[PDB]
Amino acid sequence: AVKKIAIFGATGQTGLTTLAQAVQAGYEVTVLVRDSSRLPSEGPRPAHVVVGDVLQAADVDKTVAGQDAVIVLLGTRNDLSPTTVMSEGARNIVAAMKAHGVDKVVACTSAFLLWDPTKVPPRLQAVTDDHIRMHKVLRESGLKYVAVMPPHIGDQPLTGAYTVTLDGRGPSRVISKHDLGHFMLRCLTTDEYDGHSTYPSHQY
Ligand SMILES: NC(=O)c1ccc[n+]([C@@H]2O[C@H](COP(=O)([O-])OP(=O)(O)OC[C@H]3O[C@@H](n4cnc5c(N)ncnc54)[C@H](OP(=O)(O)O)[C@@H]3O)[C@@H](O)[C@H]2O)c1
Ligand SMILES: CCc1c(-c2ccccc2)nn2c(=O)cc(-c3cccc(C(=O)O)c3)[nH]c12
Repeated sequence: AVKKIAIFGATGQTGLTTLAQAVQAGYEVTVLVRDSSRLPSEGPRPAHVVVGDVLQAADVDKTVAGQDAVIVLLGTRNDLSPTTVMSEGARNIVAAMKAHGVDKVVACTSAFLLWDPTKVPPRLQAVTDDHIRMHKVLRESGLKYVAVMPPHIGDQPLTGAYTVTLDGRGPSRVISKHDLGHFMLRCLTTDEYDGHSTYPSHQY
């Protein structure tokens, strides 16, 4: 079973609760972060910290070495500008996984990849464009890839009661950050989502 994981984006909104739940679950967690100051100083903390940039292949290589699986929660925080950080990060992550023989990656993009493209809000298109590029990188990689495509990420509590919809849109348009992280970790315990798109959603 999976015991050692790397989490990219561990200091973000979803990352921080995914890191907490993973350490609570008994995972040996490695994180790549841009500043150790953005990690929690008390509470569940990672067993291993690499400080650097997902845009530096050497930094990604050090993080992926020795792991059983990888979680990707990269994002742009509040910035809606055009960007390639997530898709270039993903190229580095895939390269490292292949060099080291890590075969399992669970990666968050967005449910807009399952929407009619004329319906995606133009204000969000620039970020969505790189979500599409990142999904393409991971799809084409040949790795065991679970594409997690959430709708709106909220701040409702952990429930573990969300619906998981495969290869399509689900019945609710929100998922709490805690349940999204919970789902990311569930994907490490099973191969039944490999190669599929996954839409977690719930009514709070
Ligand atoms: N907001 C929504 O409703 C919504 C809906 C659907 C999908 N999504 C997508 O879900 C994903 C995660 O959402 P989120 O809000 O939890 O992400 P987030 O709060 O924006 O956190 C982004 C993470 O990416 C890391 N990161 C960014 N650039 C990096 C770089 N060059 N090198 C290393 N690390 C880097 C950040 O590290 P730092 O701490 O150093 O900044 C941070 O940990 C995002 O891709 C988002 O677009 C969001
Ligand atoms: C593109 C990511 C994003 C962001 C964002 C935030 C900060 C910086 C950059 C981007 N905010 N944000 C939302 O508020 C809602 C959705 C979303 C996705 C899919 C389906 C639905 C739905 O309504 O069904 C909603 N995506 C989203």
